Amino acid sequence: SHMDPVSVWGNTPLATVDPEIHDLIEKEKRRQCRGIELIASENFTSFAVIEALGSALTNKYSEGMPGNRYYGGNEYIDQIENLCRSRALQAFHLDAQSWGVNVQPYSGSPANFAAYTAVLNPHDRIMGLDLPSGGHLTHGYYTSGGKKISATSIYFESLPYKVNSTTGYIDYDRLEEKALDFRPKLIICGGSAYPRDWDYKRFREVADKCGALLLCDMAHTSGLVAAQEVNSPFEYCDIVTTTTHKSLRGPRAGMIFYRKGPKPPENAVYDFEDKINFAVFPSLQGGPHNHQIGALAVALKQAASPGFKAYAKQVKANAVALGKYLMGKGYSLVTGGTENHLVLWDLRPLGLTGNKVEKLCDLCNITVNKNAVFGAPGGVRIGAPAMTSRGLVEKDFEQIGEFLHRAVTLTLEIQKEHGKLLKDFNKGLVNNKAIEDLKADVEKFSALFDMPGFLVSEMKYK
Amino acid sequence: HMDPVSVWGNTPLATVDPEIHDLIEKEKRRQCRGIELIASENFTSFAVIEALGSALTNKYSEGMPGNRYYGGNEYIDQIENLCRSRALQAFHLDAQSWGVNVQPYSGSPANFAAYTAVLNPHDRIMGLDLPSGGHLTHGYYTSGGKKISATSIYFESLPYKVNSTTGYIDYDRLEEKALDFRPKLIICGGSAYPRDWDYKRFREVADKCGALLLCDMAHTSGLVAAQEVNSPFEYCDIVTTTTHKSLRGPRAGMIFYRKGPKPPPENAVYDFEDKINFAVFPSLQGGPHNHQIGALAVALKQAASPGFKAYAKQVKANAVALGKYLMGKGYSLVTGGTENHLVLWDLRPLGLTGNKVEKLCDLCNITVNKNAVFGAPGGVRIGAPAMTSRGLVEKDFEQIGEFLHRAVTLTLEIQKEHGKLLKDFNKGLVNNKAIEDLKADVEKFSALFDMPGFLVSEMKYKD
Amino acid sequence: HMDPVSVWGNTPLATVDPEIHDLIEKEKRRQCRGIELIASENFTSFAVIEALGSALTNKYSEGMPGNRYYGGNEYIDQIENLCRSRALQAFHLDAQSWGVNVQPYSGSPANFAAYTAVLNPHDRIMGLDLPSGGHLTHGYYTSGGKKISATSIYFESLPYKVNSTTGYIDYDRLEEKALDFRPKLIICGGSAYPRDWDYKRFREVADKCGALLLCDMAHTSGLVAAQEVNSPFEYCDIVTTTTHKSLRGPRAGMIFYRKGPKPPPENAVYDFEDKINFAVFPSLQGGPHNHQIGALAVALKQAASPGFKAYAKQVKANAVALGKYLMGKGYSLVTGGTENHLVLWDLRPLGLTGNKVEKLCDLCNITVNKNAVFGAPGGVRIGAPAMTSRGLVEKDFEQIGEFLHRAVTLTLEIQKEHGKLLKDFNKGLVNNKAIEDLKADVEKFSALFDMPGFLVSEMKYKD
Amino acid sequence: SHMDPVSVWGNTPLATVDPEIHDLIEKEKRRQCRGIELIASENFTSFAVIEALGSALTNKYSEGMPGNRYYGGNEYIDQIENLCRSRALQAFHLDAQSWGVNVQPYSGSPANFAAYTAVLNPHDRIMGLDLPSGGHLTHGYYTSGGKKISATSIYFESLPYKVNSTTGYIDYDRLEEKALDFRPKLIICGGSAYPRDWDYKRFREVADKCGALLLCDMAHTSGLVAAQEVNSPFEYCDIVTTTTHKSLRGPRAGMIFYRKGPKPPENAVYDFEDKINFAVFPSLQGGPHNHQIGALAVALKQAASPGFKAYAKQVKANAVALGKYLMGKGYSLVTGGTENHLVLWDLRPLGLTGNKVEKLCDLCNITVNKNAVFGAPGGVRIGAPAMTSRGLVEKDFEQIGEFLHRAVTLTLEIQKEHGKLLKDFNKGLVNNKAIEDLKADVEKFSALFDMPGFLVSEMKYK
Ligand SMILES: Cc1ncc(COP(=O)(O)O)c(CNCC(=O)O)c1O
Ligand SMILES: Cc1ncc(COP(=O)(O)O)c(CNCC(=O)O)c1O
Ligand SMILES: Cc1ncc(COP(=O)(O)O)c(CNCC(=O)O)c1O
Ligand SMILES: Cc1ncc(COP(=O)(O)O)c(CNCC(=O)O)c1O
Repeated sequence: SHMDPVSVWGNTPLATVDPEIHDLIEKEKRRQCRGIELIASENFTSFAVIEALGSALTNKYSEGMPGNRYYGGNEYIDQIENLCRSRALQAFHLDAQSWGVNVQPYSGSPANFAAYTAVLNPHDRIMGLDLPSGGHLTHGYYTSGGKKISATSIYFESLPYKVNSTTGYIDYDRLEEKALDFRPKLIICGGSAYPRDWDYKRFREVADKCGALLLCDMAHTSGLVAAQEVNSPFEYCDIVTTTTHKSLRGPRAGMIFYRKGPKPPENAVYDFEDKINFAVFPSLQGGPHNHQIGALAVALKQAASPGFKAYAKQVKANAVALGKYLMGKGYSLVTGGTENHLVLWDLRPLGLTGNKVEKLCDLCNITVNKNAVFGAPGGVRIGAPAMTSRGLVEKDFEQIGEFLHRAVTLTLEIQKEHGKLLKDFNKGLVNNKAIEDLKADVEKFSALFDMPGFLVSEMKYK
Repeated sequence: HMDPVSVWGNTPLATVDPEIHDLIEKEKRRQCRGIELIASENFTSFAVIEALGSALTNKYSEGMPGNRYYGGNEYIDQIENLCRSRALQAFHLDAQSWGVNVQPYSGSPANFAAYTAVLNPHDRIMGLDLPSGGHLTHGYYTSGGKKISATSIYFESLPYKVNSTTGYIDYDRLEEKALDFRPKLIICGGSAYPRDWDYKRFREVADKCGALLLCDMAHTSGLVAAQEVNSPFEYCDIVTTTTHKSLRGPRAGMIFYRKGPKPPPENAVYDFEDKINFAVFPSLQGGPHNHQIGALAVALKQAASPGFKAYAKQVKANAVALGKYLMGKGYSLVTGGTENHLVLWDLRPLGLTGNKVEKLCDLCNITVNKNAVFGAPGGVRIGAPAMTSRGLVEKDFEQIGEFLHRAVTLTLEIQKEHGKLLKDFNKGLVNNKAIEDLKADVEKFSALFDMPGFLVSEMKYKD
Repeated sequence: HMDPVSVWGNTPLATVDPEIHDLIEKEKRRQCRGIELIASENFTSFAVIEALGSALTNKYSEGMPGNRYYGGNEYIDQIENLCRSRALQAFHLDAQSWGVNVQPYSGSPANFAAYTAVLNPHDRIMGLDLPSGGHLTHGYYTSGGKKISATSIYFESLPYKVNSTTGYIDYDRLEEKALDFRPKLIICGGSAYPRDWDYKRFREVADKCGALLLCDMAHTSGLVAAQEVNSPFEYCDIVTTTTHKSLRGPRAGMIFYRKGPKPPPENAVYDFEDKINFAVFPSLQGGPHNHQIGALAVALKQAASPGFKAYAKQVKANAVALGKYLMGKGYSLVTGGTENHLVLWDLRPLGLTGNKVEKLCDLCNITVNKNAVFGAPGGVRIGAPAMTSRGLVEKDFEQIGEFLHRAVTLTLEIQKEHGKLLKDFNKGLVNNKAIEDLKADVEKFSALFDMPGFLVSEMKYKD
Repeated sequence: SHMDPVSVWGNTPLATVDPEIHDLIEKEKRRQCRGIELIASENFTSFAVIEALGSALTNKYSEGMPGNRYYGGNEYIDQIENLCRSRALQAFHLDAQSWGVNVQPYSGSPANFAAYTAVLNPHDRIMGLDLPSGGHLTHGYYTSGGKKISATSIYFESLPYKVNSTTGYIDYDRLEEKALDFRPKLIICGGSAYPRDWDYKRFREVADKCGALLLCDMAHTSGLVAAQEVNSPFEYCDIVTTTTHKSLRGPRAGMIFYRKGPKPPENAVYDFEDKINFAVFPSLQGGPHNHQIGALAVALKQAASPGFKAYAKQVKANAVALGKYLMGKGYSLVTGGTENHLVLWDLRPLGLTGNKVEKLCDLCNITVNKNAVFGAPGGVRIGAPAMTSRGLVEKDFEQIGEFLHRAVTLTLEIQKEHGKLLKDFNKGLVNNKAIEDLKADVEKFSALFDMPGFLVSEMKYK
């Protein structure tokens, strides 16, 4: 036989090497810019971030840390990771004498589990926001039947705290009481579907009374934190973890911030740095994904610009404006508003489940996600970061609410005519002219705005 | 006021971030103007890189194709389904007997997800000892008892070793340890083992002691796909792998698992699929990195080509030719040869440590890595995949051996002139004309070959 | 030369070891010349003591009757079989529905053996909080998170509490915690709880959350045998107990477990017997203490007599009469009374701590113990079994309350005169004529009654 | 109704209160003095020990330690426990500045598990002598199938070391190699059926090379240790646990010895005392069994007498003399002799199992126990302490060997005539005149010697 020439296999563009995958990426590109993307955890990152993500940085193995690698060839990888770490501190206004950061986690879930491994022993106790109350899997999750779902609940001992059953706010009194009975070694704040800000000072007061470490998972609001538009968890938390692909508008990666230097009121100093770095490598991960680190460095510089602070301001205002429109139609929002990037829409007063609204919205190129509410999820979660990154403002998000209003009206019209069971409901989705009209208006409205990451003019499917 | 989308979102990297753009360009030159001999490294294709840097990074798709948590996944599902079916085809697996999860972020997440699926916390694991060629994720604790690897933190690990004299895996001591220790899981595969694995013997040991058998084929997965080494799928219950080494894809992981009827209690069937998929999500990971999955799908298509089988053949032949050249100069290789992509070079007969040779080689743009040998590591590990991907053949790898020979000769001259201690050795690296002469010859030799992934002609830093 | 058997082996203790003989004689006088109010203490019979000190201590008999590891157990087997059948008869249990293991060395080994039988390491357990009246073996960790009890070291425990105002068990907060925490095992029973237990409600909570239900009836086992309190066998899967408290036997433990068909998946039967017996031996214990088993068999026969049911009735009536007397003086009892063998005396309304009252009472040969109350413990626990075994009735226990009243009065006089701090309090104990006067009145009152276990007439230290 | 008077229920002798149990104790008393007791773990303790064991000390609750109890009334209990501890140190020639002891363990298995809990965390690694090689359950045991039997193997991670497959001695080279692969936190020496002395110095050399603590379980030879007739484990071990009812000839209890004071070649001191005491109480046990502690104090004083050192010398000589007689008949002993209180008799060369010899011996009032040998146990374990306590010397133990020789001859005669299967073998035990003749000669021989603990003249069944 004969080996392929480098020019054939190694330099030929994707559109020629693999038409199938190229065609599917092009279809996904159109889907992203011809619908309304309301997944609260999604964003549209920049072309610059994407160019660093798709680069020769993927070829380099660089196990270890800058200045203490396991092998050579890391002269420029070290500068990239050092730039990424220093830019990570600048984006969140942290002094390098009081804070450090590890930028090697592959994603948010590796970042959280590495933080747990660093400061906790197996079976140590952890408290996190309950999933039906707005928490995340990695904060601990086991079912009513006792089945341990999350790895946090498998390798550690978790116990959730809940929001108030009626107001929807975090019950800080019941949080403190459970923390005193349970005595966790680590308390986690932050969540995935909580529509209000966090009282980190009260969390610090509870952690000090029970003797726990305080960690904040700011994955969802990290972009708002960098722009100083929400409460800063660094004022009170020992460790802060985050994703970088949500409101921060970067690549899919994770970071772990940790305190260093003198402790607040012997002459004790913090002992997190070595534990956190060792937990990431050599304990849990292998070689870093340097293409993610380089792309993250780009995203962190953009997050420090004045234009980004205006983006975070706009995300909050769009979420509020959208929430005001929905409540003006009589709809119920958890806590009756929002202070961040998302709204949590209670659908139980309409006799609807999140599944039905999400399915019909998806048929209209409106991507939301069903989400549990306090108490077959009875709500949908709606986020503003992604569509705001396309340039939408308050008036545009009121139009989104109008589309959502039309979609729920069609959901109720279908349910009233065919039935409450899924098999009955599905009958109304086949050959529905009103759905096809709603999708047409979404598509035309979505095409009105720009799209970052790629050029619509160069798209395959226009 | 918000920035216009065209300004922040569509502007090329070279304008948005000159600092990072310049550093990527410098790393591009380093990759194509030196000799890359890290056995775990490769140079992937531009096609893989174009899929890696694409709008697929924007999509959240928690769950599995056909079983997602939310919508918008019409095209993501087809990409992951294509990736899974191409993974089975690339390794010649029947879909009724094998399944695969392609969501692991990397190789270490892939191994820990497999452990979580089939093991309870503190269950016992046996893996190849690190000084014998093993990997961290197979278990590692220090002399003091400090648990380094997460495998040794959340599970109970015990290593097995190569034969103290031959350097081959001691299958007799493996079986003896397996019966004393009674592991629930035995791991085969390694990072610096220069021979093939007897998976049939591992199955005999696993059946005698009652353990599951997992193979971590990360390093030789490309050779396995091309059927140039023994296939672990013939005997192992689970096969994990990276996709960025000899497979020449993006940085990702996969978990292969058996399906269907068991081989001779009743008509029992395998029970791995649901446990493995659940362990990846929702247990350990969050949303998959769909840009990795799409790039992996491209890599798996390329791995099924006739050109890739010829590449795997060439990697093996280059490793032999390099090893044959080194032994002709009197140097010592562990097991006295190789049957895969790498050679393990024993430096103790020369009175050298792996640290010194690696440091001087790096000053000449020759990237190797110090590596423990059976027993301050006394060896260096050298791999053929990366330079073979640039088009080098046997004669070119014999010149690489000449460069290595020159480097070790300079290392001994420094040690004889300044001393055996590292601080003494460093004195010989300051303003060394012979090192700078070797660096110049490496650069000129490296510039002779093509480079996948990007165009050398469009590089920022020329010559 | 070896000593003759008659010299070392047959000589009485009074000659072999005068030092220890003298100390036992002094302890004999202390036991019958003071007021013993430790709720967990009793005075067992001479018959029990004769079996306890017998040649049964010489026999090794690892295993179970009819399933031993070696021979010579013809008579040991009959003794253990008698002990087991008498254990079921004493608590009115059908042998087809209940079994019992009588080999635990004490109560704490009995509880930990039950945990080992039905739980895996780190499984979750709920037990009565120590400040609410619980016991160490039900789980205990400090404010700092330090795991004190072995139950909290090898398992994951979480306490439930009494109502903050009434002092009764908060069954609503119990169920709420059981659903959040999801324990595999819920423990009922306690050491200082002055009311009866609603085992039916515990069964409803255990069934709703999916837990096993165990009762530790150590303190009230004598009252249970005489059917003077609620029976935990009606609702619990497992019942553990000591045998030296209200049961008035030797220091040993037992584990009762359900057998036979389950109450309404299929025709399921209980699976406790083999797990519990295996947990005791060979898992946790070695050879049983057959002298304890023989003495226990004697105690269980005595516990089945009509005289024992009258003793249990009297213990309850004495506790009420003592508590009624204390409340007539204005003192505060937790839950304002009792339904069992003890009273829990709240001293915080008097501005006193349990430590001070216990110290002054001990100087007067009145043995109580400081005990936490809901919330430097602010209470003392007082029990009726021991003094009731000496023949005291209600009028005699009202005199005991008068002694306690005098003791607390002296405690307050010292605190008012010297101070609230412990170092201040100690100043009032030096050469206190009122304390010495109270001690004299306790001695004269204590000498009025008989004493089981030994003959007061043959004591070494008379008067 | 009416309560029983104290004189009736509380002062009446056992023979009247419970004739059934009294009759069974009397039958057990005769069985003990009219047969040959060769269970290596059994002894006959003194009447003085028994009088302290059966005393009013059983009525006292005394949770805690002397000088730091939880409640009052402990003036005399404290003196008894303090006497017991100081006598424990004297019996083993320990300086109180270098060694402490806790005398509260209920038995040997509680003593070992309390020591493990004190110095180890759950799932820490332990190495102990394999059961087929002469080890004990509490040192760790899991089956070939992987079933975890011992609580040591359930709550900790155990791995056994073995004797040499041919010589029967401990393989110290393979011990060191396994310790270096496995890296235990605790190494246990001592065993239940090992017929030779221990090289504690080599055990210390292995423990120091791998970084482990060294514990000796001297339960079986504790009497020989007190009399300084075998190697002392205190010279090299960090912790020493023991029972008190075997060769020490005391009550059924346990003790934990631990090092204190300056360490051997900073100015570090030992940290065992607080950990060991806390593990016993409040961690694992409740109130001490003060009747056991008082009886133990008596036994420890007797163990310090010159008569006891002569007893330990005689136990060793009786075991050797018995072993010499058996080997003179062609029988096989593990390691071909003994250096302590027992012999391990290999029955496989005779085509016999331990079950058959033990069953036939038991029918002749000869109590041995089947015991695994290196490799359906193929051996029997025979001990000298109990019969030596009755005054038997070398000539008497050669008569025991003659009885054992006759018993095995009858076992082979039965097996040759009826078969190797248990059902075949049992046929030869029914109405066997030779067995009844052997039992008659054992009974007459056993009646020739005295019996401690009780007066044969006062027995019920003579
Ligand atoms: C055999 C093996 N398995 C798993 C991994 C982990 O892969 P990730 O870095 O993607 O987590 C490695 C990395 N081996 C790196 C080397 O030999 O240089 C490996 O060699
Ligand atoms: C608060 C939080 N933390 C961690 C993660 C995990 O991130 P990765 O998927 O990169 O592992 C998520 C994902 N949240 C997904 C969602 O809300 O839709 C999250 O919401
Ligand atoms: C060495 C050793 N250690 C501890 C124990 C346990 O002692 P207790 O039974 O008191 O728990 C034994 C019992 N050995 C019993 C035998 O060899 O027959 C033992 O032999
Ligand atoms: C309810 C309960 N359970 C178990 C135990 C332990 O029993 P042992 O001491 O035999 O291990 C106790 C001791 N309670 C002691 C007291 O209340 O004073 C107890 O009160």
